[PDB]
Amino acid sequence: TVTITDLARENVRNLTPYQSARRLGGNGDVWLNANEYPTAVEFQLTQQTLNRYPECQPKAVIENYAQYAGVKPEQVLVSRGADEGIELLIRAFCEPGKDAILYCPPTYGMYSVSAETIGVECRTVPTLDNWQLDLQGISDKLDGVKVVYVCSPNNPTGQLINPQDFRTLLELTRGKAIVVADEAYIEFCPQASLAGWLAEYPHLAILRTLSKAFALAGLRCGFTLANEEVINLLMKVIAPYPLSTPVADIAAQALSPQGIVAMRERVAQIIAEREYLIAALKEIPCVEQVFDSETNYILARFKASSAVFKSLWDQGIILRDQNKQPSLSGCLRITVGTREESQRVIDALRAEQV
Amino acid sequence: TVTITDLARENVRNLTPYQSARRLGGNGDVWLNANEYPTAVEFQLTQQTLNRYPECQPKAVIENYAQYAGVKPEQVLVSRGADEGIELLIRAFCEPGKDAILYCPPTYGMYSVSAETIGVECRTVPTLDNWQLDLQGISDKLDGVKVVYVCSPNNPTGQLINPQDFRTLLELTRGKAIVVADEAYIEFCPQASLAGWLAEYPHLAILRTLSKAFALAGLRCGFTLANEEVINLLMKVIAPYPLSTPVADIAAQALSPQGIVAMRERVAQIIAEREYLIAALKEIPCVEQVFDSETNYILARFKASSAVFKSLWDQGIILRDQNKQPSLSGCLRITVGTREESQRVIDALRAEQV
Ligand SMILES: *Cc1c(COP(=O)(O)O)cnc(C)c1O
Ligand SMILES: *Cc1c(COP(=O)(O)O)cnc(C)c1O
Repeated sequence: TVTITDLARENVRNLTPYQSARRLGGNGDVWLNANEYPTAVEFQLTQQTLNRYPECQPKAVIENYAQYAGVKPEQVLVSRGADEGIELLIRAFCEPGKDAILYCPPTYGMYSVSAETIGVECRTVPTLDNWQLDLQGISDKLDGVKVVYVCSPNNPTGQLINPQDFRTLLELTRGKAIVVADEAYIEFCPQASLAGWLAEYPHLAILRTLSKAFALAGLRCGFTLANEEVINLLMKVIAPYPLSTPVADIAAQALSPQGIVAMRERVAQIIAEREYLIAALKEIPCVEQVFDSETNYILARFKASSAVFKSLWDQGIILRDQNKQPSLSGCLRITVGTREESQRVIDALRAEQV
Repeated sequence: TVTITDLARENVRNLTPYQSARRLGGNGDVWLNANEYPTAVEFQLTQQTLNRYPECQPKAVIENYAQYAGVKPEQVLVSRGADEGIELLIRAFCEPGKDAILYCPPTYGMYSVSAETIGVECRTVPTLDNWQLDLQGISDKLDGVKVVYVCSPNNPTGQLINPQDFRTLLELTRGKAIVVADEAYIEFCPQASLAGWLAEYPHLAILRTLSKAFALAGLRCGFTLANEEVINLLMKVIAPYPLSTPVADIAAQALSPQGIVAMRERVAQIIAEREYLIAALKEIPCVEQVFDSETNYILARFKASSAVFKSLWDQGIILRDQNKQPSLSGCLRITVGTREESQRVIDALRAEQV
């Protein structure tokens, strides 16, 4: 007798699906756990052509994004969020059971999830104490590695990776592996993007998204920026129609010049609010340390983090626990929402302090 | 010196991407090449929550579909079209380089495309002369096979697969492989669905879509119907957020009771129009034979098919060439559109006849 489960691939039977969920519908009122823009930006459909298939790579979207990012349109690929971008890279360059990817914890969990689901070895090299790259460590473990992911600014720690070190990492991987800079949060520190580096690195790829600064996580729309050769290789493994018409429709609107202007005003907003929360947190008794941030979230180390986490959780204030992340013992990640929401966190944290 | 291309997986470098495209914007006026409903059905967004991530499996969608299909909600999975459903199945049960899938040409090209892109052997067993299953042939080639795809009604031939043979196929794969019935066109012959067979076959999976009868190809929304055990296994390999909010929003509307009522009226419409075109075609001189259809498209064998195809193509009448499909030499697939469109085809075909 054979069960359906016995027919499933070994790795599929043993893996643990990504822990993104942690809901409590109608239970909590303050959501600061997913790094989402705190307020809804409305968009209405303009293309009533739903009976016809869309273009594999909607032209308006690709062009509007290329324009915004300062790259050529043939250097842009649009997918169902950065999540799909992460997948495509592995799908195109990593031979299952032979090649490996490499990332440096503590960082985003999707790199690992995709490789493990697909069947590609996950090589890890923890970042240093300040979360910068352990360059020497990476140099000793590139054998068999085809793709290297590096998040900058990094989630959940918040800091930018030393560009000087990216230079080094790019040199170590030249002719050996693709380096993928996850710039999910680059909108908050646009001047640190590596997008202008494409002309000197044929193996550099960049992940972008509309789920954060752009306040359109609901659209599940993201992009990959890379040289022609890389984009075309990725186009060979992508689904024929990855983007729905309604998403292409509104994404193109969100990327219009006026759209870009509003996105930037949302950024200035979050940055000013972030600096407020950062200043206040450091003064709260139960707060041991607040780490610098170039994003829309703050990592802080608390006294009895689990107790604090649970207390605020029961009060409708949902944060993201980082307690099990390597080196982040006692840390919680706080998303930057509105002034009201930041005040809720502050007032709740002040109620602890034992 | 190593090129980026040298870093790509071997199979990725050698594969040929699916041939779905064949556009000529503003050149042709009659589109009958993609099996799309001929007329746009409008839908407007109702959920302005785009700044927040959606549910991995939108509850309204899953439930409305389960209700429509007559199955339990825990037996339903929603994805970015049947295309993603096809992928998920392979991703969960086929070990790259070890297991294989099996399909029977001439049929849908995505099964092969996904397996080849992922790295899974494609086993083939052509259907008999009348396109029914070569049961004996399949029985001799199941070793190493984990997933079997069978399209019914079949694309591009149009006929339903003998249910009696599905019984046989399901018995041959019991405890060895998952049988996937692609019911992309079952809406046009709903009584032939295998959806009610779930209770007796733990390895049966069914592909469904909103791109055809439902006239919402633009939404890139599809489903997989299977027993709990199978759905849960597929849920372990699916992307965290496969459906965008706008798609979940409108798909749920399209699946409301009133939505179902309209879908069925679209079906009756296409069926009546199909029978018209079928009757007329058979009388046209350049038409050698018209094959029976239980879908929204007709396969017909022509005299000098390539010449006919090109002639109509230059007149703005776009059909789908099947000339390179195994056993379909001289056949073109005609999608059923409006009465006007059918008349255009008829009048154009009558202009040939040499
Ligand atoms: C949120 C986030 C993303 C975005 O993914 P999408 O699929 O585009 O929603 C990517 N990377 C990191 C590190 C993130 O935190
Ligand atoms: C059109 C079609 C589909 C539908 O795919 P979607 O991704 O849901 O648009 C599936 N199977 C066959 C055989 C088809 O012809």
